[PDB]
Amino acid sequence: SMLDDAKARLRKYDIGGKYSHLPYNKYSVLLPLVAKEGKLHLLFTVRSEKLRRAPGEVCFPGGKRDPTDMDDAATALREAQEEVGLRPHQVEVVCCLVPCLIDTDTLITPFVGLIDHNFQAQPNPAEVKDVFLVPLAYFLHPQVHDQNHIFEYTNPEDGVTYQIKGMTANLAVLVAFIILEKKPT
Ligand SMILES: *CC(=O)N1CCC[C@H]1c1cccc(OC)c1
Repeated sequence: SMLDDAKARLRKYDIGGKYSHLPYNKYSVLLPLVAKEGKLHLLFTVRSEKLRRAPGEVCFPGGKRDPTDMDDAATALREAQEEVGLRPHQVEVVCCLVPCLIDTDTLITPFVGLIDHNFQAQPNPAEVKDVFLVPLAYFLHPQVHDQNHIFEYTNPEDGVTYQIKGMTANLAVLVAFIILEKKPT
C-alpha cells in the first residue's frame, strides 16, 4: 500500500538514537505526513507574529526538549499537541532523520510521523497563526524565488501563497526524495 511503502522507505534512513545523548541544547521537530485524495502531504505551521524567535515563519511543529520528555520523539509529540492539538494516539512516529546542527551549540532532531485520517488541526493562536498542507510531490518541482532559495506554494483551495525556506524547506525536500524517488506510475 501507499502507506506501507512510505514507512518502508523512511525506515532505511532512520538514525534512531545514535546522536541523541550528545551534550547540546536540544530541540525536536515533527514532520507530519497526511494522506489526502490518494497522495501524501506535509503539514506546516505559520508561527505567531507575537513570538520572539522567527515570528510569522513557516516551520514544522516542534520546540525545545524539557525535563519531562522521555526521549527526543516525546519532545516533538508534546510540542505538536501544544501547537496544533495533535494527540499521541493520532500519530505513528516512523523514524528519526539526520539531525541539524546550528549555532555551534544546538542540535535539532527531526522525526517523521504518519498522521491519523480523523485528525483535524486546532491551531493554538498563542503559538501558531496558521496550519496548512503541501503535497509532498510539490518539493520535487517547487516554485523557487531567490532573495538564497525560497519556495512559494499557493494553496489552490484559497489562493494563499506561503513562503517556505531554510531548514524547513531542506527537510521537506529530503522527505519527498526518500518517499517518492524511483516509483512506477
Ligand atoms: C521555522 C523554524 O523551524 N524555526 C524557527 C525557530 C528556529 C527553527 C526551529 C528550530 C527547532 C525547533 C523549532 O520548533 C518548531 C523551530
